[PDB]
Amino acid sequence: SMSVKKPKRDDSKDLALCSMILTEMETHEDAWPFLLPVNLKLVPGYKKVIKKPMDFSTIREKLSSGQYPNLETFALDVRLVFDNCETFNEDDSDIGRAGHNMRKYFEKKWTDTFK
Amino acid sequence: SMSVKKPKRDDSKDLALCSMILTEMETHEDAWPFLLPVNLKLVPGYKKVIKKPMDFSTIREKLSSGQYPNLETFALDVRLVFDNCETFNEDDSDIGRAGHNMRKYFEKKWTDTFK
Ligand SMILES: N/C(=N/O)c1ccc(F)cc1
Ligand SMILES: N/C(=N/O)c1ccc(F)cc1
Repeated sequence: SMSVKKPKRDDSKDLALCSMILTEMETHEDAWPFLLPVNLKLVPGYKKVIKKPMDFSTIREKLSSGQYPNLETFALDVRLVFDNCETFNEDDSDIGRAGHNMRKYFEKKWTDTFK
Repeated sequence: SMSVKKPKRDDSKDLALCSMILTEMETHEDAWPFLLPVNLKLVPGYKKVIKKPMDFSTIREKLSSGQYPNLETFALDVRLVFDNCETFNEDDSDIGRAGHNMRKYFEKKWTDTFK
């Protein structure tokens, strides 16, 4: 609270580390469903169903332009990518499996980097 | 944003300084309408009209128990006291004038202490 602070965590490397993790996500062989935004004019249902579209290239543009105020908000967008994927894809499909794989991939990198 | 911070303002004295200012408010001769919470069972209209009652003793209890996370939230409660006063009192009344006087009194102390 006021004048009562926890010891300051050094966050000076967070931006670089998030960029690193995002690069690993981007280069994963199962990243292809998530690299670019879904074309809302070509994919039936997506615009009405998915209230907050997100993809790696958008995350990258936000990261590169200071639109994440902290670690937590970066992770939220990354997880949003896979939450959307689950909403729109059967688990038993190529894209469904990709999402599950990439989520697991992210969460371990996330833990190994900060936890 | 992430890994981009303004120079750290030293906030270690804010709690003591807010307490000091609150003490000056409390001891002002026109503090009497604001020292204690309005009795909602004895004052017609107040409970239905004033959605967020606030008074100095409540501010003091919050301050003393770490319920203000920062300067801004302390000032918000103080100003709420006088906003409520304006809502429920004619400017041309003793309590109305008290509120205006105490608000001016606060805002100068506030500026002189932090600005
Ligand atoms: N099930 C799909 N197969 O291509 C699919 C196509 C486009 C999408 F945006 C999501 C899923
Ligand atoms: N006008 C008033 N006179 O006592 C007044 C009384 C009680 C209040 F809570 C506010 C105002």
